[PDB]
Amino acid sequence: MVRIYTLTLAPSLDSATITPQIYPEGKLRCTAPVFEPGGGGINVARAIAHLGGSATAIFPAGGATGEHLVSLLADENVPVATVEAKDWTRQNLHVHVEASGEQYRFVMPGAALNEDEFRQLEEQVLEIESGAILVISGSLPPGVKLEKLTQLISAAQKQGIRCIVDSSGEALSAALAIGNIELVKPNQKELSALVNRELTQPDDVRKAAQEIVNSGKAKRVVVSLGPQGALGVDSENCIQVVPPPVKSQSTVGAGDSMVGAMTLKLAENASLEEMVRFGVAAGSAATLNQGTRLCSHDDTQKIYAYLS
Amino acid sequence: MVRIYTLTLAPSLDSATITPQIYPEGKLRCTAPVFEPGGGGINVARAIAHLGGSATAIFPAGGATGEHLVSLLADENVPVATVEAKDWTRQNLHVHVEASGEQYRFVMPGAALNEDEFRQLEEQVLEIESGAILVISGSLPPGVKLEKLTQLISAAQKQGIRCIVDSSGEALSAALAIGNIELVKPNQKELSALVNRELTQPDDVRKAAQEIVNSGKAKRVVVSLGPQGALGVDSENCIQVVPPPVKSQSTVGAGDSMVGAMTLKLAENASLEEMVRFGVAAGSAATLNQGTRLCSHDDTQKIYAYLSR
Amino acid sequence: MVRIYTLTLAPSLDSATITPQIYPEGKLRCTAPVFEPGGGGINVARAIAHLGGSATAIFPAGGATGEHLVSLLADENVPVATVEAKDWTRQNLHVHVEASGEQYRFVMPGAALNEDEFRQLEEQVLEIESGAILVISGSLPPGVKLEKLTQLISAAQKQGIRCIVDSSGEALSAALAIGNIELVKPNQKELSALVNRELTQPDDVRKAAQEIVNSGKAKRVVVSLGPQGALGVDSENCIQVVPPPVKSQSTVGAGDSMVGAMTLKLAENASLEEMVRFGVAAGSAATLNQGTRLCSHDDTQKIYAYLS
Amino acid sequence: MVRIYTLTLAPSLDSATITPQIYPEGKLRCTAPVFEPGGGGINVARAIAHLGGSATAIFPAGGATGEHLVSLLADENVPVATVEAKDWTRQNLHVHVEASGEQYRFVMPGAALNEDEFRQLEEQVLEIESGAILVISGSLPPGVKLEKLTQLISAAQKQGIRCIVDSSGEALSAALAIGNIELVKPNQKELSALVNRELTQPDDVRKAAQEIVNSGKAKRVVVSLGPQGALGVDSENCIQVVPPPVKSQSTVGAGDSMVGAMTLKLAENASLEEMVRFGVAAGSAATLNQGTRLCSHDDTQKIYAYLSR
Ligand SMILES: Nc1ncnc2c1ncn2[C@@H]1O[C@H](COP(=O)(O)OP(=O)(O)OP(=O)(O)O)[C@@H](O)[C@H]1O
Ligand SMILES: Nc1ncnc2c1ncn2[C@@H]1O[C@H](COP(=O)(O)OP(=O)(O)OP(=O)(O)O)[C@@H](O)[C@H]1O
Ligand SMILES: Nc1ncnc2c1ncn2[C@@H]1O[C@H](COP(=O)(O)OP(=O)(O)OP(=O)(O)O)[C@@H](O)[C@H]1O
Ligand SMILES: Nc1ncnc2c1ncn2[C@@H]1O[C@H](COP(=O)(O)OP(=O)(O)OP(=O)(O)O)[C@@H](O)[C@H]1O
Ligand SMILES: Nc1ncnc2c1ncn2[C@@H]1O[C@H](COP(=O)(O)OP(=O)(O)OP(=O)(O)O)[C@@H](O)[C@H]1O
Ligand SMILES: Nc1ncnc2c1ncn2[C@@H]1O[C@H](COP(=O)(O)OP(=O)(O)OP(=O)(O)O)[C@@H](O)[C@H]1O
Ligand SMILES: Nc1ncnc2c1ncn2[C@@H]1O[C@H](COP(=O)(O)OP(=O)(O)OP(=O)(O)O)[C@@H](O)[C@H]1O
Ligand SMILES: Nc1ncnc2c1ncn2[C@@H]1O[C@H](COP(=O)(O)OP(=O)(O)OP(=O)(O)O)[C@@H](O)[C@H]1O
Ligand SMILES: [Cs+]
Ligand SMILES: [Cs+]
Ligand SMILES: [Cs+]
Ligand SMILES: [Cs+]
Ligand SMILES: [Mg+2]
Ligand SMILES: [Mg+2]
Ligand SMILES: [Mg+2]
Ligand SMILES: [Mg+2]
Ligand SMILES: [Mg+2]
Ligand SMILES: [Mg+2]
Ligand SMILES: [Mg+2]
Ligand SMILES: [Mg+2]
Repeated sequence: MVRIYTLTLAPSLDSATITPQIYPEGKLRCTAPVFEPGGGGINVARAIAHLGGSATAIFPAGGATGEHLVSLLADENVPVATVEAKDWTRQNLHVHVEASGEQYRFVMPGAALNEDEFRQLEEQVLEIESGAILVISGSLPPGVKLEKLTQLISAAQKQGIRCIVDSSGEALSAALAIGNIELVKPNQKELSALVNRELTQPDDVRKAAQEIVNSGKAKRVVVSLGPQGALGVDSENCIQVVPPPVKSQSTVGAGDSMVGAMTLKLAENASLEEMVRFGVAAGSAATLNQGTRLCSHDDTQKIYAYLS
Repeated sequence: MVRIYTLTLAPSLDSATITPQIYPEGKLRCTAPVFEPGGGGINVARAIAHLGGSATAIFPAGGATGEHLVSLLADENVPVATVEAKDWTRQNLHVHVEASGEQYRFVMPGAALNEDEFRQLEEQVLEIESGAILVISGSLPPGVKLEKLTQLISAAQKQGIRCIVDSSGEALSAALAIGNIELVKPNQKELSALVNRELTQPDDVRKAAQEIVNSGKAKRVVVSLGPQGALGVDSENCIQVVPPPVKSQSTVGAGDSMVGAMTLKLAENASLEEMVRFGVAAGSAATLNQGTRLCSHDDTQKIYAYLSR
Repeated sequence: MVRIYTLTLAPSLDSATITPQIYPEGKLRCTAPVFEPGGGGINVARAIAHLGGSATAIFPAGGATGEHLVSLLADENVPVATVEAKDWTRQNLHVHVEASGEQYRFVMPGAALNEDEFRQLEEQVLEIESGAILVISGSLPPGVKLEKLTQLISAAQKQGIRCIVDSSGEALSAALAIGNIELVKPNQKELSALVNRELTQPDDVRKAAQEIVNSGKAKRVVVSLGPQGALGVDSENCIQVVPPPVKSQSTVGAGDSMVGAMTLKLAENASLEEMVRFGVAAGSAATLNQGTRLCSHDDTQKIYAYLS
Repeated sequence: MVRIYTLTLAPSLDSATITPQIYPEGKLRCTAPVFEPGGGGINVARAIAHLGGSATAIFPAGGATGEHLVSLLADENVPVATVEAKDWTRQNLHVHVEASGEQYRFVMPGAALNEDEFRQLEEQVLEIESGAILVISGSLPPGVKLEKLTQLISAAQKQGIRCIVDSSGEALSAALAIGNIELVKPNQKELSALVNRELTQPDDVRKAAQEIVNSGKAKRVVVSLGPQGALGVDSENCIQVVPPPVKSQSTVGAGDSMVGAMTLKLAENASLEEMVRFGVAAGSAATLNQGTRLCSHDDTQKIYAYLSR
C-alpha cells in the first residue's frame, strides 16, 4: 500500500476544559485543561492511526505549545515531520458545561508563517515519493499567500504526488484552481461557497458536485451531509450513503475521521462506493463518542458492515 | 377515497411572540402574540388541508381560548367536531429571538378532561363510518386514565374505523396494546421508549419496528428519523427513504406534516413505498419554512417527484 | 388610617412552569403550570396584604382566566373590585430551568379594553372617598388612549383622591402630565426616559428627580436603583437608602413590594426617610425569596430595623 | 511615599476574541485574538499606572507566551521583576458575542510552579525594602502548597514589608493565618468562605469583617460589595461607601482597580474613609468601560470628588 502524508499549515494545541454552568459577564471557573492535537491534517493522521493505518503529519510547530503538540502525537504513535516556526503554536478552546452536557468550541486562527518556514514545509512535501498520497486539510494561516498554496499543490502533482483536499473559503477555491485533485470533501456549506451559488433544490448538491468533476478540478467529489451521510461523485458514478439510525453524541472530529477513512480506501484503490461507505462509517463512528474523541476501529468496522 | 378524522385529546391555543434577546432574570418584553391552532391531531388536519385533502378535527374546547381555537380552524376551512370542556383550552408559547434568529418552544400540558367529557369525545368517534380513517395524535391530557385510551381505540376498531396513532410515553404503549393499528409513527426516541431499550446498534431501529409488526401490534410502523428521513415496515416490506440534501429552516410541524401525508396515502390505498415517500416529502417540505408553518403543497410535490425519480 | 386602592388596567394570569434545560429549536417539555396573579397594581395590593395592611385591587377581568385570577386573589384575602371585560385576561410565562437554576420571564401585553369597560373602571375609581390613596401601576393595555389615563387621574384628584404612580413609557409621561402626583417610583431606566436624557454623571439621577419635583409633576419622587436601593426626593429633602449586603435570590416582585410598602407609609403620613427605608426594606426583602414570591412581613421588618 | 510591588503567582496571557453568535456543538469562528496581561497582582500594577502611580509586578513567566506577557507590560510602562519558569505561561479566554453584546470569560489555572521557582520568587520579594508595600493578589497555581504562601508572607513581614492580600479559598485563609496583614479585600463570596458561614443576615458582613480585625488577622478589612460599593473596617472605624447611580458597562477589572487605588492610598498613609472612597471610585470607574479596560484616572477622580462632596 502507498504511503500517506498529511499537511496542516494551521495546527493547534487545543485545550479541553470543564465548567459547571455557562453565562455571560462573570468569571467561569474552568478545570485544568487536557491538551489535544488540533488541525485538519493532524486529525486526519490521528484518525488513520485509529483505523489501523499510518500517515505522517507534516506541520509547523512553535514554542512550548508546539513541543507539547509534537509530544502528544508521539504518545499516540503518529509519525510527524515538523518545521520549527517562530510564532508559537496557537490554542483553541473546547468547553464542556457540566449542568447541560453541552460543549462550546472556540476556533481561532493558527500561528503566522513566514516565507522561509513555508519554503521548508514545501521542501518536506516534495520529499514525498511518486504515487504516495498527500492530504492537505485545514485553514490557511496568516503569512501565506493563496498562490503559494496552489504552487505547492502544482509542484506536488508534477512529481506524481496524489493530493486530497479538505478546506474552505478562498483556500479551497485556490487548491482546486489548477485541478486534477484526487479527492475533495466539502460539506454542504463549503460546496455552496465553492460553486458560488445557493443549493436549495433537491438535485442541486448532486449537480454542483458533478460540475466540479466535469470541469477537471477534482476526479472525485464527496459532499458530506452531516447526519444524511454523504454523496460521492465520479465521472461515472453518483452514490449516496446514509448512516445508520443511531443517535449522535458529539459531532467533533466527524469530518477528519471521514477523510482519514476515505484516504485509506483511496490508498487501496477501492471503488467509489466502498470509499464513501467507509468514510460515512468512520465519520458516523466518530459521532458515537463524547467530546473530541475520533472514530474507533471497531465502531467504524461495525457501521461499514451495516452499510455493505 | 374514504373520510379522514383526527382526534386531539390535548389541544392548545398557541401564542407566537417576538423578543429582541433572550437572557434570564430580567423581564423579556414580548410582542402581542399571534395565536395559532395547536395539538397533534389538529395539526395533522391542517397539513391535510395544505395537501389538498380534507379531515375533520375532533377535540375538546373550553372557554374563550377554546372559542378562538375553533374560530381559527374555521378561518382555515378545517372542519371540526368539538366537545365543550369545563377546563379552559391551554396555551403553549413559541418565542422568536430577533438577535439570533432562534426559536424557543415551551410545551405545557393540555387542559384537564373529566370522565363525562371523554365519553362525549368517544361518542363523536363512534359516529365515524366504517372504513373511515381516524388519526389519534398528541399527548394525553390530565384526567384520562391510560385504560380509557385503550378502550376508545378498541371500540373504534370494532366497527371498522381504521386507526393511525402518533403519540409518546405510556399513551403510545396503551394505544398499541389493542393491536391491529393500521399505522404508528414513532420517532426514534418514542420507539426506544415503546420497546423499552436503548437503540444503539445500526440495525436496532429496523428490528424494533419489525418486532411491532410481527407481534401484531401494528400493520405498518414508520419510524421517522429527522434529517435521515424514515424507515417504513410492513409484514412484507422494509424501506428507508432519505430526504434530499436541502437546508432545514425550522423543524416545527415536521411530524404532523408527515402524518397528514401518510394518512392521505393510506386513504388512497397506496403502497408502503409511496406512503413513506409522500410522508418524508411532506415532513421535509415543512422544514423549509420559518417558524410553525406546515408543509405546502408545491414543496411537498417537488420533493416527492425527486424521491420518485 | 386612610383606605388604599390599586388600579391595574393590564392584569394577567401568570403561569409559572419548570423545565430541565433551555435550548432553542426543540420542544421544551414544561410542568403543569402554577397560576399566580399578575399586574402592577394587583401585586402592589398583594404586597400590602403581606405587610399587614389592606388594599382593594381594581381591574378588568375576562373569561375563565379572569375568573381564576379573581379566585386566586380571594384565596389570598386580597379584596377586589372588578369590571367584566370582553377580551380574555392574558397570560405571561415564568420558566424556571432546573439544571441552571435560572428563570426566564416572558411579558406580553394585557387584554384589550373597550371604551365602555374603561368607563366602568373609571366609575369604580370615582367611588373612592376623599383622602383615600390610589396606586396606579402597570402597563397600558390596547384600546386605551393616553389622554383617558390623564383624564382619569385628573378626575380622581379633583375629588381628593391621592394618586401614586408606577409605570413606564408614554403611560408614565401622561400620568405625570397634569401633575400633583403624590408619589412616583421610576427605576433608573424609567427616570431617564421620563426626563428624556441619559443619566451618565454621578449627580444626574438626583438632579433629574429634583427637576420632576420642582416642576410640580410629583410631590415625591423615589428613584429605585436595584441593588443600590433608592434615592427619595422631596421639595426639602434628598435621601439615599442602600440595602444590607445580603445576596439577592430572585428580583421578581421587587418593585411592587417597594411600592406597596411606601404606599403604607404614605397612608401613615410617615417622613420621607421612613417611607424610603420601608420601601427598600420591602423591595430587598422580596429579593430574598426564590422565584415570584413577594416580600414577607418578618423579612421586611428585619431589614427596616437594620436601615433604622 | 513608599515603593509599591505586586506578586502574582498565577499570571496569564489572556486572549480577547470576537464571534457573532454563541451556541453549542458547532465551531464558533473567533477573530484573531488581542493579547492582554492577566493576573491579580499584574492588573493591580496596571491600575496603579492608570491612576498615576508606579508599582513593580513580580511574577513567573515561561515560554513564548510569558515573553509576550512581559513585552506587553513594558509597552504599558509597568516595571516587572520576573522568574523564568519551566511551565509555559497559561492563557485565559475572553469572548465578546456581537449579536448580544455579552462577554464570556473562561478562567483556567495558572501554569505550574516547582519548589525552586517559588523560592526564586520568594528571593525577589525579600529584596523589597522595609516599609514598602507588597500586594499579593490572584489565585494559587498548581505546585505550591498552602504552607509556602504562609511562609512567604510571614518572611516578608519579618522585615517591615507591608502586605496587602486579595485572593480566595484556602489561599486566602493561608495568607491570613500569619496575622497582621495591612489590608485584605474579600468580596462577599470570599468573606463567607473565609469565616466559613453563609452571611444571610443584614449585619453579617460587618460582624464578619470586625471579627477578622478583632482577632488580629488583618489591620484593615475592606469587604467589596459589587454595585453596593464597599464596607471598610478598622479597630477604630467602620464605614460603607456606595458608588453613584451610573450604569455599569462591564464589571471586568473592578476588583483589581479598587485594590490598586486602595494600595496608593495606603502608601500615602490615608484615612480609612479616604482609602475606601478612592477604592470604590476606582472600582466603579472601571465598570464604566467596555470589556477588560481598567479604571481611568479622570473617571476615578470624578467619582471620588462626588463621594467626597
Ligand atoms: N448562575 C448564574 N447565572 C447567570 N449569571 C450569573 C450566574 N452566576 C453569576 N452570574 C453573573 O456573574 C456576575 C458575578 O458572578 P460572581 O458571583 O461569580 O462574581 P465574579 O466576579 O464572576 O467572581 P468572583 O467571586 O471571583 O469575584 C453576576 O453579577 C451575575 O451577573
Ligand atoms: N449528526 C450526525 N449523525 C450521524 N452521522 C454524522 C452526523 N454528523 C456527521 N456525521 C458523519 O460524519 C460525516 C462527516 O461529517 P460532516 O458532513 O458534518 O462534515 P464536516 O462538516 O466537514 O465535519 P467537521 O465539522 O468535523 O469538519 C458525515 O458524512 C456522517 O457520516
Ligand atoms: N441585554 C441584557 N443581557 C443580559 N442580561 C440582561 C440584559 N438586560 C437586562 N439583563 C438582566 O436583567 C436584569 C434586569 O434588566 P432590566 O434593566 O431590563 O430590568 P427589568 O427588571 O427586567 O425591567 P424593568 O425596566 O421593567 O424594571 C439586569 O439586572 C440584568 O441582570
Ligand atoms: N432536520 C431535517 N431535515 C430534513 N427533513 C427533516 C428534518 N427533520 C424532520 N424532517 C422530516 O420530517 C419527518 C418527520 O420529522 P421527525 O422524524 O423529526 O418526527 P417528529 O420528531 O415526530 O416530529 P415532531 O417533533 O414535529 O413531532 C422526517 O422523517 C423528515 O422527513
Ligand atoms: N440538550 C440539548 N441541547 C441543545 N439542543 C438540544 C438539546 N436537546 C435537543 N436539542 C435540539 O432539539 C432538537 C430536537 O430535540 P428532541 O430530541 O427533543 O426532539 P423534539 O422534536 O424537540 O421532541 P420530540 O421527541 O417530541 O419529537 C435537536 O435537533 C436539537 O437541535
Ligand atoms: N439585586 C438587589 N439586591 C438587593 N435589593 C434589591 C435588588 N434589586 C432590587 N432590590 C430592592 O428592590 C427595590 C426595587 O427594585 P428596582 O430598583 O429594581 O425596581 P423596579 O425595576 O421597578 O422593579 P421591578 O422590575 O420588579 O418592577 C430596590 O430599591 C431595592 O430595595
Ligand atoms: N446560528 C446557529 N444557531 C444555533 N445553532 C447553530 C447555528 N449554527 C450552527 N449551529 C449548530 O452547530 C451545528 C453545526 O453548525 P455548522 O453549520 O457551523 O457546522 P460546523 O461543523 O460548526 O462548521 P463547518 O462548516 O466548519 O463544518 C449545527 O448542526 C447546529 O446544530
Ligand atoms: N455593578 C457595579 N456597579 C458599580 N460599581 C461596581 C459594580 N461592580 C463592582 N463595582 C465597583 O468595583 C468594586 C469592586 O468590585 P467587586 O465588589 O465586585 O469586587 P470583586 O468581585 O473582587 O471584583 P473582581 O470580580 O474583578 O475580582 C466595588 O466595590 C464597586 O466599587
Ligand atoms: Cs466525537
Ligand atoms: Cs416549519
Ligand atoms: Cs422574589
Ligand atoms: Cs471594564
Ligand atoms: Mg469538515
Ligand atoms: Mg461541520
Ligand atoms: Mg412527532
Ligand atoms: Mg421531534
Ligand atoms: Mg418597577
Ligand atoms: Mg426592574
Ligand atoms: Mg476580586
Ligand atoms: Mg467579582
